[PDB]
Amino acid sequence: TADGPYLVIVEQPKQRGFRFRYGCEGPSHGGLPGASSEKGRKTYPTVKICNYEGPAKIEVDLVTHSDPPRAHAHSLVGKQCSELGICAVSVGPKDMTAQFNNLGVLHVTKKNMMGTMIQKLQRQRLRSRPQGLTEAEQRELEQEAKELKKVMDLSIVRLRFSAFLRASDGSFSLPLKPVISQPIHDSKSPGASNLKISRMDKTAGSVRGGDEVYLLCDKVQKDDIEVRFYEDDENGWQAFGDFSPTDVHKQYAIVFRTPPYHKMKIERPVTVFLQLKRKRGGDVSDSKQFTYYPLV
Amino acid sequence: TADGPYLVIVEQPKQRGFRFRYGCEGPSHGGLPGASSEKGRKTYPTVKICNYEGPAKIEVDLVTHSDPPRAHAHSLVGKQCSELGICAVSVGPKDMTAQFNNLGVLHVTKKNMMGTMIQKLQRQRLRSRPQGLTEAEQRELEQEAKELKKVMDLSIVRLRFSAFLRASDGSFSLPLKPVISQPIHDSKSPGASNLKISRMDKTAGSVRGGDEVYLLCDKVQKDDIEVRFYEDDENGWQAFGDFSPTDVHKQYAIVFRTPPYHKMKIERPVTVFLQLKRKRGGDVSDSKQFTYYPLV
DNA sequence: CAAGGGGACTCCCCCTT
DNA sequence: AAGGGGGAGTCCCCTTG
Repeated sequence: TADGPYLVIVEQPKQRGFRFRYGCEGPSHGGLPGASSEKGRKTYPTVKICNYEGPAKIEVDLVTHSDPPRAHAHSLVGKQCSELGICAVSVGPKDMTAQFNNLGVLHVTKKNMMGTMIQKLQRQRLRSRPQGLTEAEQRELEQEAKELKKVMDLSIVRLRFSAFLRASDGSFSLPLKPVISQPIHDSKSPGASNLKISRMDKTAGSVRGGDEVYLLCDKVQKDDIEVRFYEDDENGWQAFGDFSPTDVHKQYAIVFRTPPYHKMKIERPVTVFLQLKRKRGGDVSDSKQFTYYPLV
Repeated sequence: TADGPYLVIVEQPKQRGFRFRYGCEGPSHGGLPGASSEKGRKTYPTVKICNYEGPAKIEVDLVTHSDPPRAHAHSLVGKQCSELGICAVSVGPKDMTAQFNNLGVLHVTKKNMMGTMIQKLQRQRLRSRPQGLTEAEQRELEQEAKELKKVMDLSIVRLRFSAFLRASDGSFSLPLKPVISQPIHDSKSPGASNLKISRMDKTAGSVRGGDEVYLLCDKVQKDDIEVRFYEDDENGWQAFGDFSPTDVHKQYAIVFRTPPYHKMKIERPVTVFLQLKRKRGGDVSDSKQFTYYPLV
């Protein structure tokens, strides 16, 4: 069961909106916010130790998106942080919640990746033999690095919180179970981010369809994009906008013809939803309302 | 025109649509077309020697956009061309026209600009002293390069045709006047492309204006773009679209409200033009028609 | 391949406060 | 400067023939 002391993520990071920064760009470009942040009501990743009150140390580090949680080529930078990418905070005996309001992600160069990665692999399995390392092991350490650089997603990271309860000594030597956050996408990384409908020229139509709408959106590859018109309650009607890739303008607009509603001769207007859908994927835009009107 | 023999550009290069290629990208990415090219009917830069029939040699090279024509950091690459960027063709005594259907522009790196530059300058003022060069002159040769690299536009080039009449010897040793073409813009270079109206949602209105139009365009700068609605008669009637920069969507759409026509209570619809205008500049889109209708 | 095109990786900036 | 953002280089790739 839960019974023993455990860490819990009180407020997860934003899965979508964060830009990873390269070494060149700067260290002061803004902190990884919470999933609940708004331009004014800002929130930061928070975690809490439950089933214990007292002095404690929580540390965060970047791990892979892969279930087997291996350390990431990327490093966390900030006021609280080590050079190895490890951020450490102290919870007072009163307040067992730790906020991380200044977390940045240093984006490793593909020319950098292996050296930066063996450095980490060293630091990590050098306490396993603290005097030195064998060439045999250093050959095989480079072997992990290589096989990891071939599969490693540099667009997606996960925060890993490792909580440590300070003992009687003064030593923060007791471990808790490590808690991994949900994935974090690089917003300035290849597409597949948050589909957005900025505005559309019409929000209404006849039940017949064929009415041409100009839809302004965030970047949508002609390849992977549709215009899904659906009702959710009513056993899920679904139909699509009538557009050729030529009709998707510089990946920021769609000129499409509305589809007909499933049931003609409706006595009165029927409100439906439309949304962007990646057919290749399954992601969706924030859906807007559309009204279908009756005939003559 | 000069009585003596002279070159004339029969068909100029396309001022607008050509991409300059970097060394990495490839050598086979398409030839600099004529100002008259279409996707069916393709045309290439052509020049002719007039006021002479016989064997002759025409060579093309890239010169600065600056009126005093200096050799450009960029080089011409192709089937006909030298490593120094100089393309050479031979006109037989019958046909005194030279077509250049395979001209590419190698785009120099900013890290390689000075070296590539001193190389064409050595080549150029090494025939002025063909045994060697003085360090003093090589100090001052580097001085030309430096002062040129400060002011050189790497987005704009001009073709320079140098025609040479073969003499009795067999030597193509007689010069004609060199003819410089109109400027050639890098299409994949910063801003300053052709304002284009892709499509608009409405082409019509009431004389009253205030009708909202969604216009899809090529990239425009939010601050320094406008929507000029004008009548061709030098009466000048001109007015503008109504929109905030917020209304210019990801620089590829404009949502604006039509202006009122100058003269209300017309009894017949009046056709006007609208166009994009850079107010900062004076560059215009290809203008589309708009119809103003009467009231109630 | 030729003849086009489009879209990442690293970096370099600018507006706002 | 802290806390956002878009732009620009050079490159590394895709359409159709």
